[PDB]
Amino acid sequence: LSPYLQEVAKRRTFAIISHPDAGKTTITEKVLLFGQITTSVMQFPYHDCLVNLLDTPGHEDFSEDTYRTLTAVDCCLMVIDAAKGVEDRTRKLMEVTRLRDTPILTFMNKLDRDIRDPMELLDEVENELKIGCAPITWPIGCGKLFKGVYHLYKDETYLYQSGKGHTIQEVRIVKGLNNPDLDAAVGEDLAQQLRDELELVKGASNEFDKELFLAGEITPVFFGTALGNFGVDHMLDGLVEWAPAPMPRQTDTRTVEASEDKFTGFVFKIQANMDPKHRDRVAFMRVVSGKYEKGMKLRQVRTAKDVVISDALTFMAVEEAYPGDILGLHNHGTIQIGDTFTQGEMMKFTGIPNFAPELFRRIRLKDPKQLLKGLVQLSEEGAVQVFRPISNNDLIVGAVGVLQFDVVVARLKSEYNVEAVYESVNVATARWVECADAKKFEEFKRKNESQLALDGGDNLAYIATSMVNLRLAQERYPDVQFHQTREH
Ligand SMILES: Nc1nc2c(ncn2[C@@H]2O[C@H](COP(=O)(O)OP(=O)(O)O)[C@@H](O)[C@H]2O)c(=O)[nH]1
Repeated sequence: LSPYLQEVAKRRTFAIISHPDAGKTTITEKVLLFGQITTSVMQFPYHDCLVNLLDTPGHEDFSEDTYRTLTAVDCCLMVIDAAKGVEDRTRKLMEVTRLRDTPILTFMNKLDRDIRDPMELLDEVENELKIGCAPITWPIGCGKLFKGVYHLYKDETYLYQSGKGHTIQEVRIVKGLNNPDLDAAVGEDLAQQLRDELELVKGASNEFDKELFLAGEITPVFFGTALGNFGVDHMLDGLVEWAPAPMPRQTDTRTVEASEDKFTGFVFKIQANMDPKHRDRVAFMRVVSGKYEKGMKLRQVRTAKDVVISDALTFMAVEEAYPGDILGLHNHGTIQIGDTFTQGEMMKFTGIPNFAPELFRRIRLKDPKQLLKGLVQLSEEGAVQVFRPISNNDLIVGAVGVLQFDVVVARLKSEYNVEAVYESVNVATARWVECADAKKFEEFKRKNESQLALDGGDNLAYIATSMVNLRLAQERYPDVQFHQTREH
């Protein structure tokens, strides 16, 4: 209990992972009224804690930076549409999460409307996402018949009042599971069905365990409706109680704890499109340790220069930050994704990655050609990834979300003189390739040369025609490693 450590102990940093249309926007909004650009990251008080919520843009905004945002959090909330179950992007974002086995909290949403069998929703999570479920609450009816939820550990029933949503409902609680007031509130039909279903839950599901939760191996499961603002506070109570305070982060040199003074942090995201009053392209940095104050002098390790940061975007609940918080650095071409910042100590954080792009095309000028110089530089920042096959001169751009393609053409025109045009190519993914046996490694290069390419950072990567072709290369050259991810 020493003022600075007090501020570290009470912070909780998380982001939502969800499929588009599942309810991130609705539940984020409701989360904020329980706490009483800025949308990027929002800090609010809840109970005795200070909670940092990072946006994970999933619509037209979707990009590789959405994935990288998850590297900068210590906890995620998986929001599932309880009518649709586990969807594609749900699976993709959990995938990203397994890089650090980040703890997950689950919120089954849209209980206003009819849903899939809740026991099946649990099943779906376990068999598809490889994580145990632990129901904390359990729904009592659904649709027009949604009456509320039951807490398995507090032995009580929260009662749902329809048509609230834009306020915080009155909390109404019946205490016994076997209290006849539960039957009077909900009907004996749904009260008996609760009791029978809890029996199946005990027989086929898992008790909550804080240890496994922190190891990324179970998740508490909450049921509610974000539109009607019910059960969101139930999930925030788990968040506060169970999610970690600012966790450590690994470096090339050592493990950095948040309990250290000395400011320390890394950049995980750079805003696409420069608007504000200039080209700020705000670089978002996660504070790993120490306190940022306004006039402070930091070390940009990449360039080995001292930078005074007088203006720094802050997302308060004035102009300070503690570990767990996010900072927006003003950037005019000097910051890059993965840039570490300290107060002199020269080391590099080692979590911030480059994911296998999910979308590809060939870039090309309608002539002639410093287009290469421009893609390599955009690649050094966050903008995109480029691939230069060994056997030819083509340039292949690799994005995660379509938006990135448009951004490259614009920035190529403005910051470099080039006018660039896209062309379809046959590429389904890439994998960075690696082999400690020089003899087997060169035999692999020789026999697969037509599918091999170089990064904008000179890392060798197999460019796969289809996933079937990737599985073939993998199984025929088992001594070679195919990585879906690499350090940026
Ligand atoms: N009935 C019902 N509809 C919801 C609920 N939450 C969100 N919606 C609706 O589902 C749609 C998607 O919501 P949205 O928050 O934009 O999902 P997002 O894409 O993850 O941000 C919208 O038309 C919402 O009105 C829910 O609690 N119950």
